[PDB]
Amino acid sequence: TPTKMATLTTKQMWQTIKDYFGDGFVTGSAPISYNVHTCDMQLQPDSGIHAASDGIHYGVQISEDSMPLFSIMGDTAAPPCTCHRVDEIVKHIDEFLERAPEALPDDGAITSGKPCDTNPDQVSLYAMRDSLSWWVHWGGNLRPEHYWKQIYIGFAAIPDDVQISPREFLDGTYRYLGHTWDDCLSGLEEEGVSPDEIEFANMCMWRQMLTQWLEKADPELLPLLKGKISLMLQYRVLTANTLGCLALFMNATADPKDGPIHYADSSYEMEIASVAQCVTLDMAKEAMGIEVVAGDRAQRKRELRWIYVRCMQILESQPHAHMLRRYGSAGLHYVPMMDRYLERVSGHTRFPIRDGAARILERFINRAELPKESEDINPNG
Amino acid sequence: TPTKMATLTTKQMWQTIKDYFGDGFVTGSAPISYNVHTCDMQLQPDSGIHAASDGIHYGVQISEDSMPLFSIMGDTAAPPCTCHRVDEIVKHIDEFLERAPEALPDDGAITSGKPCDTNPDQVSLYAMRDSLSWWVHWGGNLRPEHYWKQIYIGFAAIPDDVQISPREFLDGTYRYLGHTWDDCLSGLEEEGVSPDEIEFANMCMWRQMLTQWLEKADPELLPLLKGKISLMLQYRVLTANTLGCLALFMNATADPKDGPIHYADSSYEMEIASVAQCVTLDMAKEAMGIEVVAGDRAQRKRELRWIYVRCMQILESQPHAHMLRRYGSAGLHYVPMMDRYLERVSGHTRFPIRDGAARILERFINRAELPKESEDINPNG
Ligand SMILES: [Zn+2]
Ligand SMILES: [Zn+2]
Repeated sequence: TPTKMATLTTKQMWQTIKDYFGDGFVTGSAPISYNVHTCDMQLQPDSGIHAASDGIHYGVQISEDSMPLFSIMGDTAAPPCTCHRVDEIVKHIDEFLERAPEALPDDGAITSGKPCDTNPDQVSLYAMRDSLSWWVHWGGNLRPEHYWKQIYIGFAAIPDDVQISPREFLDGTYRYLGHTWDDCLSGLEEEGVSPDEIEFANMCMWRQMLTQWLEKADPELLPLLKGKISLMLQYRVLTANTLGCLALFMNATADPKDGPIHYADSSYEMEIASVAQCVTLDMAKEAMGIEVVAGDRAQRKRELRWIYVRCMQILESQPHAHMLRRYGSAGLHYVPMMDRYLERVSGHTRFPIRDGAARILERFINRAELPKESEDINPNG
Repeated sequence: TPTKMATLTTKQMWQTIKDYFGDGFVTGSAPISYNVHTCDMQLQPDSGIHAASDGIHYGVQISEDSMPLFSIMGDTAAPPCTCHRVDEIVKHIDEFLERAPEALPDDGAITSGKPCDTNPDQVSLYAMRDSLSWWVHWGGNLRPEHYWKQIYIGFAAIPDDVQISPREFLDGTYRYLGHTWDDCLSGLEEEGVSPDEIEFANMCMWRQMLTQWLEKADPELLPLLKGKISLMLQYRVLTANTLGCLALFMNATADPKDGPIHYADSSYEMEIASVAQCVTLDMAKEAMGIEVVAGDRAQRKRELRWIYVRCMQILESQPHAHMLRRYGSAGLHYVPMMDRYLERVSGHTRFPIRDGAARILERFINRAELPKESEDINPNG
């Protein structure tokens, strides 16, 4: 077989994830392909009678009717549905990709929103601090056999704080703390993640990189989504890649006796949990007081709480409630505790990485592949 | 049987809870009678292999070794043990009670620490807001069949914000939102709580009222406890009455098929969970930045985290992990969300009770038994 090495174009990448994910519940939605329709979720009254094994005992349980007790919360409202317009968004993106540039002017710029940041590897180190912090609040440990799943979280987090081109992400030009993306894929193989699970997580990452890049490369896209609230939420969940991170978290945390994690068999519960965590994050950040948001911000908040309570209740009865309830609601404890968000409250500064944290993070840095400008990161590690 | 109506003296109350609780793990400790020795707890390494039914999946899971990732957390340190001095504390209290006054000068004064508070029934209303807020974050609902268990939480919370004499608490002179203590006991009977469970919760409340009153009535007591850290913690857990509140929460939340909640059969897990919640509260309040604390506050914090992680790990394997893990760690999400603590951050003000919260709280007020000065509380309810 002749050795071909051409990096796919963004158009070909888009086509590839279209073919892999297929359509969601709307025809022509690929690759925006969720099967759960958030707008149709129903909330059932709680009878108060629960078995010890009931899923309500996992995660954080805050009933809808109790939310008025908390001033930072309140009442809920069903969101308007524009989800059936998804085919129009995909058609628009197909057209844009016929003449899209492979590079943007600000590629490589820091976008963390914290003026202290001047080195992109230092930003990656902070993102790695955050990635282990999320992993822990989801229920995970720091054992060495999950090293590369944690690196995956880092790759999922850094595109928000550093502008990365999908091409450079794919072809090894971009490195996260010295790691190429292929290093993560190869590492997941060394850890024993099945090839099918790796490729699902891989395609989710492709989709994240593409959708986040389109938001910056195509000036028509965000205006097109901003006015379609329910659709913007679908899109934001893809740019957050909570689904890909969840798949690998489940692989690390699931009962060994249980079979491998297949999205084909568990898409419903995984999608519900991925949406719940995104909504919880936005809930918690707003409540604490730290543009994609459109229209009346007060109404958008009532919609998030509507979605949150229904996502969480549905997760009560799902086969993996024992992981997905906590994944869905973890923002309620990780946002108040994590430096990432406390730094923003404190005038968007940077907390020092003390020696204990630095020693934890040291092994995640491939110092041999860093640029000379970054050889001195994590010095106390 | 001749009708006798004399209110017990504080000495007789003390004797009664001594006879009821008996000794803890130290001889002569009654009624400071915990059987678990916090100082002896051991932390086991996590193998990372867990069944779906493992208790680690309940509550919030933050491993000890991950805590350095969070600037507001850090490392841990084992506390020094003075628990075997408990007999000296009880002996001292026995002597003080031989000539103790039945009334203190500031009895009836507001002690909430929020200058806005001028009416003790309004303070009780705010405490009721908080009581339902704690109940919800523990996992409970607002269903009417748990009304009087929630009133119990209110009685457990108000002694911190209003100075109450044990005599007036007992004999019906003190009313919480128009409810006497006997009204709560009778209400718990109407709700179907077994007599033995009610009397356990009752004795826990007696013990809370006595121990909190002794701290103010006996100027020698706090100096005696302050220097015995591990003992002060035992005492503070009794003044918080997390054990009594837990017993009734479990009654409301437990599997119906399971038997009644008997402290005689479940004291170990209940004590561990009661300690964990108190330690979590203090952890979370300090981390957020809101005197019993003695010596080097930095060291005391390392001790709290030591106790927290060991309490939580032990709860993984207990029969009621499916309730007690969340009870133990709930402070990690209820402290950031509850008005009680947000008010203190905001210059110890009072957030308005909006119409939604007021409508929730209305049924907990017995307006027929309020003093005329308080007839206008919760007007929007
Ligand atoms: Zn919709
Ligand atoms: Zn001890």
